[PDB]
Amino acid sequence: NTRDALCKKGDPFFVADLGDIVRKHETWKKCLPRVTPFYAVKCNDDWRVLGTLAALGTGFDCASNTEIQRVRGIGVPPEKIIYANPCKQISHIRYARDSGVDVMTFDCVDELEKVAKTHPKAKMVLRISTVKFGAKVEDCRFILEQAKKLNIDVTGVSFHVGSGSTDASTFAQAISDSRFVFDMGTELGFNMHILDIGGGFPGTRDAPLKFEEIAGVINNALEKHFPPDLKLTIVAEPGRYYVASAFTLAVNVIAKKVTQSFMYYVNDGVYGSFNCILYDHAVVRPLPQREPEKLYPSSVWGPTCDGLDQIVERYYLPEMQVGEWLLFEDMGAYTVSPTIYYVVSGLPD
Amino acid sequence: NTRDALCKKISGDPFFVADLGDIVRKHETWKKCLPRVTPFYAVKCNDDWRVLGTLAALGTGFDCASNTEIQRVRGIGVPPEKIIYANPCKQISHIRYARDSGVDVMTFDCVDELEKVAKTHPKAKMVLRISTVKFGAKVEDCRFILEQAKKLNIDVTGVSFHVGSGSTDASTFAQAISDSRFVFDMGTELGFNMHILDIGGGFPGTRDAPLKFEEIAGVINNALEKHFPPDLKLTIVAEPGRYYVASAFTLAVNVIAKKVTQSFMYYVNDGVYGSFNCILYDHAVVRPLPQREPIPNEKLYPSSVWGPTCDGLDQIVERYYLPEMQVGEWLLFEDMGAYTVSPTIYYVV
Ligand SMILES: CN[C@@H]1[C@@H](O)[C@@H](O[C@@H]2[C@@H](O)[C@H](O[C@H]3O[C@H]([C@H](C)O)[C@@H](O)[C@H](O)[C@H]3N)[C@@H](N)C[C@H]2N)OC[C@]1(C)O
Ligand SMILES: CN[C@@H]1[C@@H](O)[C@@H](O[C@@H]2[C@@H](O)[C@H](O[C@H]3O[C@H]([C@H](C)O)[C@@H](O)[C@H](O)[C@H]3N)[C@@H](N)C[C@H]2N)OC[C@]1(C)O
Ligand SMILES: Cc1ncc(COP(=O)(O)O)c(CN[C@H](CCCN)C(=O)O)c1O
Ligand SMILES: Cc1ncc(COP(=O)(O)O)c(CN[C@H](CCCN)C(=O)O)c1O
Repeated sequence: NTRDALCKKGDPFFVADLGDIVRKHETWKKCLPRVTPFYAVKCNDDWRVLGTLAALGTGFDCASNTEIQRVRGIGVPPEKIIYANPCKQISHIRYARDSGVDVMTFDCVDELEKVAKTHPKAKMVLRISTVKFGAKVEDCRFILEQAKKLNIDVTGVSFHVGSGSTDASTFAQAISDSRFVFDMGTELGFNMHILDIGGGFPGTRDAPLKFEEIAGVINNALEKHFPPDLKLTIVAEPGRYYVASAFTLAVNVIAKKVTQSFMYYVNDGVYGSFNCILYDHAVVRPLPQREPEKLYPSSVWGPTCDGLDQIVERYYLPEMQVGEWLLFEDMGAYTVSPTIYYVVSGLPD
Repeated sequence: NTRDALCKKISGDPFFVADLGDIVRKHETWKKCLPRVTPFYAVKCNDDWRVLGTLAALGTGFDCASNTEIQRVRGIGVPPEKIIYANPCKQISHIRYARDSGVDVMTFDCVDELEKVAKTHPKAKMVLRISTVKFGAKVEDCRFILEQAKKLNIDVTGVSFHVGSGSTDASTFAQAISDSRFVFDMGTELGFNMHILDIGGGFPGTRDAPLKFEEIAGVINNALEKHFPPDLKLTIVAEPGRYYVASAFTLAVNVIAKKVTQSFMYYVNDGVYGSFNCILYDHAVVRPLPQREPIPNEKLYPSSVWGPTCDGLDQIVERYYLPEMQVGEWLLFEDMGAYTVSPTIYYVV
């Protein structure tokens, strides 16, 4: 259990439950049997996390030359990597080539020009819109034609809705659109056999739109537009789905201020594990490592002199005391400063 | 010259060109506009080695806010006396490190901190920081705080405050200083040896600031005369951060990808998850600057710059008129030395 790694043992530290990942996978292979997962390394590049996912037979979605170097470092073969970054730096595209990574994405003619000059025989996937990335459908015909003139081996379509979804229809529409563009590619003599549904899948039960109400809507549309076919290969770039809940952060209360409301200061914040409050819209919940009081409105703060380095605003907590620990669960996604300790629960040695 | 030694090694990873001389000039201007105030450089702003060494040689003091910043400053030969542990709420093991390093001046703004101090660093010269939400004791609670410090046998040596850089009006400095006199007297009244006044930081580092440094030094010197007339027993200091380094750093990024629509979008190999974290953390508004001097009646078009990351939030510029650029061409960003720093850094002196 995690619930007692921590309870077994003042710098902040991470407790990572690898077993929670293995469970996330099983649930994936179940709710989306047709979709092969390519883990968005950017979400959490922890070594054990990558190795664990590797062993589970997963693929990796690298978006930079370093992520590729990292994945290739743990023995993962090039074939299992997708350089899913649309606009890539030439020296990088060059690194991918030299590393055996032949699948990359793109969303504009320009990228194709760079590819033609640097990685000609690269299997290219056309990412479509669902602001910064994704070619509009209307411009796809023109793009493909140009890829034709550039002798680019276009092997599929991809998209990404993101995690800010309230409604799963977005997945249905993006997939319908993918068929449309898929046909054009096939129409222009392009060998279209890959469908990338991206990421944005809930890593917690915390969020209203369940993973499973999503897999459902996806499988439906995936049946109405991409019926089974041995030539076809469907993948996704899940990031937070696999690691959000696997990480639990333990911070130590370093200073207090009373006034009846409290103000606690912990040794980690926005300039660290909590950069996710500013970068990823994260809303966290402080959780005492103490057994359950009169509760009072509180606020937690990072150890930094920056008045913006605030972790919690107004959360009811029991009166805490300097030196006592505070926990934050669901801190594995876009958070990794805290050493990392792993735990493998409910699993057959 | 920068404007040209950049226009030397561009003979495509991003790099910093730091003009140390711009720092030496910043100092002279300080010793001139604020002769009575000794500067303690807020290391947090930019901890570059040459920057610290340069400031050291210029006979400046250092405002460290953590155990590492102290270790760093102590590392370049700077003596403990020239350091002020200006972080109000400090982690005990840290307070312990300061002690062991000879750093005896620290700040505080609540009784609590005093308790920690009494148990860990008794003979520490403590500076009470006042309000100008996260830091700064209100004046109304200062009497009570001092009394408690008395009961704790704390050697309270002064007052401090911080208005920050979000100032439109310098009066704030005048009021904070008036308030500092008031609390200064109480300390003296309770038998406390009050002989230090810390005016904090928040002084312009760029010539783009509405509020001039010099209209500020003026208002400060005025109030400093009406409340803290010269006195050999008195010592006045400040914690300037951005003033000394903002304009000394010039960032060079390489355009790695492009897209058209008449408007343009550019992708560079650095952004919010790096040197540009200042757009999210420090309210920075940057200006892209071609490294290809201009030509004529050039046609300029609305553009946008973007970080190399898959994050749609990794946007550097929104809508800025620039000439049509081309992948492989450089883009410059000036005034990027404050709260921005591994793009390799290059130094011009
Ligand atoms: C909506 N957020 C959910 C929520 O259901 C949450 O449950 C926590 C639960 O974990 C806490 O219980 C905690 O107790 C101990 C800790 C040392 O005190 C640990 O074992 C562990 O953190 C947890 N079991 C409980 N005290 C409050 C609920 N909100 O569990 C995780 C979550 C998915 O983020
Ligand atoms: C917006 N920053 C202001 C600004 O006045 C700036 O001067 C720039 C000047 O640096 C630029 O001129 C630039 O010229 C070349 C580049 C090839 O064009 C660069 O190599 C060089 O660093 C720079 N001097 C000029 N194009 C506009 C002015 N506003 O100087 C710094 C500053 C005062 O903070
Ligand atoms: C090509 C691509 N593939 C997978 C994922 C993974 O998303 P998720 O982890 O939700 O499944 C992302 C998410 N990148 C940032 C995330 C913002 C981070 N601060 C976003 O703005 O969605 C992406 O751009
Ligand atoms: C006690 C203390 N003394 C000096 C400085 C230096 O400020 P400046 O460099 O402007 O002079 C700081 C910087 N704190 C954040 C900075 C926010 C960083 N994004 C702020 O709100 O200005 C501080 O907390």
